[PDB]
Amino acid sequence: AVQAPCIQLNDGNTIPIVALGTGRGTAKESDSIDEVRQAVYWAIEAGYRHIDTAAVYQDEEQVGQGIAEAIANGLVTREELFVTTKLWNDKHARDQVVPALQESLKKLGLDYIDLYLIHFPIATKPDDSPDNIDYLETWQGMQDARQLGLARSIGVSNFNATQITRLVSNSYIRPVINQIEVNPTNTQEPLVAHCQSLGIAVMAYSPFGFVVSRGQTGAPPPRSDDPTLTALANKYRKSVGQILLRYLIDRGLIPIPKSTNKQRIAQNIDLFDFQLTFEEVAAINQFNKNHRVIDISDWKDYPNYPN
Ligand SMILES: NC(=O)c1ccc[n+]([C@@H]2O[C@H](COP(=O)([O-])OP(=O)(O)OC[C@H]3O[C@@H](n4cnc5c(N)ncnc54)[C@H](OP(=O)(O)O)[C@@H]3O)[C@@H](O)[C@H]2O)c1
Repeated sequence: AVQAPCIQLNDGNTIPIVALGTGRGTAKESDSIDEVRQAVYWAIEAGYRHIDTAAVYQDEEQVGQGIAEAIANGLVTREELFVTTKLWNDKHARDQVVPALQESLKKLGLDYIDLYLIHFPIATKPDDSPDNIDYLETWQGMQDARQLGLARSIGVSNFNATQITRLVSNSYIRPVINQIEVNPTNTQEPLVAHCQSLGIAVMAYSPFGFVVSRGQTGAPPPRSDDPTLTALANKYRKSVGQILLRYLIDRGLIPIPKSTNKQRIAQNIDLFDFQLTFEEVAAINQFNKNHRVIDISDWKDYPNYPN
């Protein structure tokens, strides 16, 4: 239906600039994990060519099922898809990185991943107890996975500006991407600017912020009926969700909208027949509260906590 354009990464690889999210943080009680397989299929059918997943989501198998069905039914070939997955926090020793990737690949039914990310800069033991492995060591394992051909590109997630600078100064290849939370109430303007200045593209997770339900009360504005958002939706004949995603696109970001609904999946990639003005982007930036949807504060005292 709609194929998203690409950003060309610092290693030459091209990445589609909308990714389907497959994290399960928003999944309701009535939502079984097979809906991820169906969502992946529907997304590809609707023109998506980029899927974001992670070992820790425990749904790589479903993602792989959806990919396999899309390929078998002739929607796409493997080389037309861009699959992103992530190394979990208990696999940070250098020698664990390649085997962890091979495990992800087996679950996904793939021979290579397009993008492998360090999920967080924190290292833990398998029981979530803190460890102190330097993410520079983990990055050497990432460099190895790339040299072996198992990952076409390598990047990071949840790295702050100091960590990005240290990683860049102390490695031979810098990340292609930093995947971080970006939405109207957590706009991360300085970190985005820092990454972009270094040629590191940004993937924006939890792109809908608190405009969608997070199973909490006391969420910060804007609501879905916020007058600024609904005026924008009306102006461009788009939904509020599309406005929120286009905002991220106009900041040069790769949003990762999660949906398991056929219609919303299709809406969430239909972002390329309009654009926001600089004043509109500035207005949305004014909602910033540095209030994260993804709260990892139980890890605040861990080595390399990024927030
Ligand atoms: N540490 C990390 O690197 C990290 C952290 C968080 C997330 N992520 C990634 O980023 C993805 C997105 O973040 P997220 O899972 O927090 O969710 P999100 O994409 O911010 O929000 C998803 C929610 O919005 C709803 N929705 C989707 N499209 C909509 C639309 N057009 N209009 C109204 N509602 C809409 C969804 O419902 P329906 O499903 O019913 O449509 C769901 O409840 C994750 O799935 C994951 O891939 C990565």
